[PDB]
Amino acid sequence: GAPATVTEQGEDITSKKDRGVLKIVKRVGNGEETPMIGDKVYVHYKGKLSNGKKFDSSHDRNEPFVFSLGKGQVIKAWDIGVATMKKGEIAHLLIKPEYAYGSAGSLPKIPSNATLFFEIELLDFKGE
Ligand SMILES: COc1ccc(CC[C@H]2OC(=O)[C@@H]3CCCCN3C(=O)[C@@H](C3CCCCC3)c3cc(OC)c(OC)c(c3)OC[C@@H](O)[C@H](O)COc3cccc2c3)cc1OC
Repeated sequence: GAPATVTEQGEDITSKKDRGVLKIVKRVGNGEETPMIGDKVYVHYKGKLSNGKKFDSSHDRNEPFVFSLGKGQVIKAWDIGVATMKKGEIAHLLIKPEYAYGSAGSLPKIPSNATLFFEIELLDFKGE
């Protein structure tokens, strides 16, 4: 399924080329612009532990998930991954623990050393 496809086909978007954040594009976005650090971004998403024991969506609230890039609002993998996305893009990300919750984990949802999978749709972004 989607997580195994990212492992086999995903691009390594990390600087260190350690396969910590792997990406595939499921839908090409519009234009060329991608968001800057400090930009307010609006997404829909679905996330899961790569073994599927826990799941989370924005579609629960039926409202965008809003966060600002580079402000420490989200796991490091989201700052890296969303920064690469165009408006309208849908991407899949597979994330190693070093770019998410690490050895500490985050009880009760996230065990130590957890690989995460996300689908993210970048709806819009705006300047601070
Ligand atoms: C700067 O570093 C951080 C900043 C913030 C956080 C808090 C967690 C933060 O969630 C995330 O960063 C990612 C990406 C954005 C969407 C939510 N994320 C999750 O990891 C999900 C996971 C995904 C796999 C399946 C289980 C849920 C998430 C993790 C949560 O805690 C660890 C969590 O509880 C807070 C959560 C949703 O709740 C969703 C919703 O019920 C809350 O109302 C809003 O949650 C967040 C809101 C903002 C940021 C994050 C969570 C952690 C950070 O580093 C460890």
